[PDB]
Amino acid sequence: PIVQMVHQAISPRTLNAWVKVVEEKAFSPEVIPMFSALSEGATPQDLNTMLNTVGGHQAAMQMLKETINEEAAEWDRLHPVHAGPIAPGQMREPRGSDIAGTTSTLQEQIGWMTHNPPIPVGEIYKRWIILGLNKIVRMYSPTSILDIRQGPKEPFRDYVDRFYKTLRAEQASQEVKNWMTETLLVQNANPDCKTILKALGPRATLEEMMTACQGV
Amino acid sequence: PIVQMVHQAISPRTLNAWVKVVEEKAFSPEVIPMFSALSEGATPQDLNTMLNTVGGHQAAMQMLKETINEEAAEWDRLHPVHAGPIAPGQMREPRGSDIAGTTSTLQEQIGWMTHNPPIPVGEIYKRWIILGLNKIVRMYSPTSILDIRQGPKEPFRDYVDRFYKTLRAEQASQEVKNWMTETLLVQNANPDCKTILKALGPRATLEEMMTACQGV
Amino acid sequence: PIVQMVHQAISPRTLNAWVKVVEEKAFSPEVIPMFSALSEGATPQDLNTMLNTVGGHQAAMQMLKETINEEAAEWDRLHPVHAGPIAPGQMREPRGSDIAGTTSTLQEQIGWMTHNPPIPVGEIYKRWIILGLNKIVRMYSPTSILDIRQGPKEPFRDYVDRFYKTLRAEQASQEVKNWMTETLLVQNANPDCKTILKALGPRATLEEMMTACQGV
Amino acid sequence: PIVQMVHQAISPRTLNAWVKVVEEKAFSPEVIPMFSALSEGATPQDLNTMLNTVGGHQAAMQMLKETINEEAAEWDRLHPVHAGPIAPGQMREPRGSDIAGTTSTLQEQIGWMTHNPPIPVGEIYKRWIILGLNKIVRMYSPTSILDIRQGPKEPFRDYVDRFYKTLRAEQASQEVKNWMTETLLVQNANPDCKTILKALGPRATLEEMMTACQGV
Amino acid sequence: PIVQMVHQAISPRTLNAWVKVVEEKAFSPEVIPMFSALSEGATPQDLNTMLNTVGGHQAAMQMLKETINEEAAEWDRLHPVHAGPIAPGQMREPRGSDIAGTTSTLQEQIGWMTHNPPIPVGEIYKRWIILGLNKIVRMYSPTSILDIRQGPKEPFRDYVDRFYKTLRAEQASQEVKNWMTETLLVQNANPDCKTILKALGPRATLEEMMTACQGV
Amino acid sequence: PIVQMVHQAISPRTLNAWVKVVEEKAFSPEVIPMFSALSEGATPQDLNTMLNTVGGHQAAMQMLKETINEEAAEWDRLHPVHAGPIAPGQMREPRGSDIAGTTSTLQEQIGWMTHNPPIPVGEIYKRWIILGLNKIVRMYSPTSILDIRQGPKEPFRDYVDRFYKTLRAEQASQEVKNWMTETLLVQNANPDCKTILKALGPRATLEEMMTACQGV
Repeated sequence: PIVQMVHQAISPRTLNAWVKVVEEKAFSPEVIPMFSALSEGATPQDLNTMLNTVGGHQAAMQMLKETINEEAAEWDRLHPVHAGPIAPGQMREPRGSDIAGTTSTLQEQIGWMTHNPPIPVGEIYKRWIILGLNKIVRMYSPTSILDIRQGPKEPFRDYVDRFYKTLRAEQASQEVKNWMTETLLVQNANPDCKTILKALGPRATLEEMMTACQGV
Repeated sequence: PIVQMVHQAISPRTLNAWVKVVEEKAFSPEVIPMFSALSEGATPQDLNTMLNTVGGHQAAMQMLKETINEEAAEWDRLHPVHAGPIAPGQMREPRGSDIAGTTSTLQEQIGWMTHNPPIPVGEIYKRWIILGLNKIVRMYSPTSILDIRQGPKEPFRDYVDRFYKTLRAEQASQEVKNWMTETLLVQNANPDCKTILKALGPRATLEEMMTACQGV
Repeated sequence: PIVQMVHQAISPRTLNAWVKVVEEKAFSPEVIPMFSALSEGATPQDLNTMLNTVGGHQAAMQMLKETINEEAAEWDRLHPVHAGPIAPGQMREPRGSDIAGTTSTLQEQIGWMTHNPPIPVGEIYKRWIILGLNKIVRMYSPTSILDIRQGPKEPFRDYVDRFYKTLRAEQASQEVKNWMTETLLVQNANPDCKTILKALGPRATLEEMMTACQGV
Repeated sequence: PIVQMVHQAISPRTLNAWVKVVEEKAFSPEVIPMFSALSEGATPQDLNTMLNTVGGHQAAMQMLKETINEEAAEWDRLHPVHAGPIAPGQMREPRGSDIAGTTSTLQEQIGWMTHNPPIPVGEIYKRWIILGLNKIVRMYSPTSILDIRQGPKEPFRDYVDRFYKTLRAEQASQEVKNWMTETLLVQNANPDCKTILKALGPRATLEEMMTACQGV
Repeated sequence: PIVQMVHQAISPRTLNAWVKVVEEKAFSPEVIPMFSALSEGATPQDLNTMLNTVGGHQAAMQMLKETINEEAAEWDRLHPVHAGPIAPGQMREPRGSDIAGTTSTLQEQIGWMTHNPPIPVGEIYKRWIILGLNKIVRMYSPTSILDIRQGPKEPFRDYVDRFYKTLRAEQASQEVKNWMTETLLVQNANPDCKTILKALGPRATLEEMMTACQGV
Repeated sequence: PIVQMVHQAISPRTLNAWVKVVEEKAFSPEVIPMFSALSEGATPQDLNTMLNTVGGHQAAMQMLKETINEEAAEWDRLHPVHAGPIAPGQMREPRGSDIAGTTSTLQEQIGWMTHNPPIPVGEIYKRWIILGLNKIVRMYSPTSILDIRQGPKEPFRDYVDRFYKTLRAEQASQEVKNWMTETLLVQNANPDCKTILKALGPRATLEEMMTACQGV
């Protein structure tokens, strides 16, 4: 990785942490913030190490590769590399494959990340990887938020847990997700608790809603 | 985080510690001092990492988000950002969303935390998060301090353990909590030990009270 | 903590070590030297973190708080804070609550600990905490040193183990404890071994005593 | 290893990580990216330590030695060492055996890796080792990609997992591997899902293919 | 401890290592080299921490205290402290109790250990502690080297293992121990192997002796 | 140890690693490369710590001591220490016992290892120790390479694993070992696979041999 800026190899306990999360949690939504945290300051080499050390889930990993390739192609379309001898004082322009670590060396990565102004190829590539992981997570979610409905004897807290767990894995903007919160959560509550929530009125907070249906 | 002041990514063993505490203890009161200790010097990015890596308890986590949003809105009301080009020597004013790490970069956070005088957005955001966790803890407590009563054969030490465990999760100021100590603890003691505590008089220390009812 | 002098957050493995000791050993006497070792160089914030992260034993923890409050009050009586504007070059006088970390910031603590001459508020507060833990340990000891008597078939080494274990938890000065060693250990030995120890004479070392009763 | 450039002995937790991976996973394909990650910045001494600390799999390890010897011989053929006294300011040319760490000292390795321009003998040797590990991995794979066929009731995601797992261990260029993807994956799908994939057309992405056969 | 020379608190994993060794191995001879290794560079405070964190074995620990007190008294007899005001540039002379960490501060220890020429109170105290541990080890050994005799069907390697294990815990100089090796090992061998060892002659090495009795 | 060159105590996790390897693997051949890796940069004190912390295998450990003593004696014969006052600017010549850490201090070791030109007593002593461990390993091997013969139904890969495992523990030069490879491996193969290997011809690589007998 790179520490604040000096270069350092990815740590054995970072590597083990990532392998373990994937083995135990598959692509549960919290896997993505864990990936991002484990890869703070990471070069594209480090990111590839993390992705390559995953054993199994090879369908997912190959979908990830496809997403990265799509983003790399769009990068090249927006940022064409010009043919010409690079002058002594300078470094070259990164291609999609350079951002993904496939056609760049560590030194070239290091060069872009530390050169002023910074070309932050690790952060750009991590974005692409996260875009791919989001697709995988939505793939691994069996359920739609529209199907999260409160059970007849289900405590409201348990329903809310299921609701927001599902909502986390939905492909939707924050605007769409806000609409799902403000719409579906109350609509799909069970008859007894729903009646109580309506009497609170339409601008009550989640704390107040959860406390309201605690007795029932 | 930031070490005393140089920037450092949140550690794999810090991240694992937090995930584990939440899995094993849910929102027992001691979870909050653990959160605070694990997040010493933390940037808002680090704090969000910690909150985002929690799997399950999604009702709680969404209540936390609501509390943060309320505090962010109050920040903006008190501290309005002015429209204008930021001069070269300066950095901009943080909004609520900048404190919460949602609209700021690590570099902007770092800039505020290290610039003189310091704008300590990590410490401000940690406060908001703790305010949210307090609500969650009180939610997760099933019991009121008013219902902690000594059992007929319960050793006094066991009663005191239950009393202060419950008291820790109460929403009350230190003044209200002092009143609960000075009032309820003796009043809700069992008949035999209560008689003994009254004969000690009204300004005896907890050590003396606990020793007094050791034989009984 | 503070390393020799640069400031550093309390470590995840220090925090975990303390939590684990308390869970597994309660307030066995060796818990106190472990606390002291884990808190080397600690600021009052670090000490409070350690105390606050203990789950359960809330009667003990509240007794600890009482002892700290007593020591804080005595500090204020001996060292009154004077009302007045602190000049630019200086820092203010710590109150009892500043030593306990309740009314001070980390920076103020850091200021006192590093300023020349040093006001070592971490070491002062750790003393108060240890005074409180001693009371707890004596509370958790069921037994008095006067009741440690050698069994009819108990190997002398086993008796000596029980004797010094109990003696460790006694509230007594070193003079009182010396008297208990020189008096009770031989007096409460079993008839056969006691006869043998008297024939050694009255100034023989523990090694010699233990070897003398090895055959018997 | 070497940290960015200061020399450091290979760490106990790096060493243990490597031993453990090999014990648990044998030569599953992900073992190679793990080896590469654990050996970032490694000198030939470190690489030999890692290879020598593997217990069992001695047939594999001896095949690895053969591959290294072949690459060393080709190095010497391309880069002949010249007989002559090395002048004071300079260091000597590495032979195949110097790259493999067998006839060089740590200081000589260090000298080549840090001297300007760098002779990166650790990176060159790691390449040779990886070439050997690839042969071992292909040896340990029982199956050919041509024999990965979807079962009559096998969910498509499970078939894709088996397909890319097998493909990872194949000796084939990226061009050959692309042909296997674009050819075999669809051809060896089961009758029901194959019909559905053809109706998508011939330039649909893996995400779309996997979603298409989710119901079936 | 002190690192080469900057001061550092004793580490949580050092502390845990020591506690664990004692719990699991009691005072097996290898406990002493482990103690010495864990305490490299240790101040008397660190050494006391290690000794104080041992739970149980209180008879042993009290014998250790007696040995330390004896060595402290002999120190004072050889090195009397002179009464007088210590001049500004200087530090004072350590007493026995200062070496044992009982009447000195960390700063005083640090002062002696780092001042030129060094007064190495940590190394001196560690010696005294090891002297005490040796007595404990010999106490915990049930057996004398004179009673280690080869069994009728015991492989010679097993006899030699028992012999040197016992010999390690003996109180004897290297001269006495050499005599026990050169004398007892062959004399206490079983009839068949003893005959074979005599035919080797009297200056054969242990390797040769052990190989000689491998078939028998 | 010594880090590249600053002195550092041997780490708790290094110490634990060594103890564990010996407990679990005894003197399997891979124990020696592990010892060497764990002792990178080690002073003779560190090496002795490692050897002394081994519990059990005391016959082996005493054989190790004999080998070290033999090498020390040969050192003294080749390098006689001269009697005379060492001048201020200089340090003295190491004896055999100084290399083994028995008659030298850490400072003297440090002095030799860091003085220019370096007298690398840690590396010299580690050599002697490895010579001793080799003897132990050959002692612990029950089997001769001449007795490794392929079973009638044993897969060739399993035979090759046994062959090279045994070969690793043989006392033989690389020339003798090459002869054993080129001679015994094919000669001791089972009738069916042997016939197939001869038809490959006499200069085929191990990969090709192992693949040839995969079907059979």
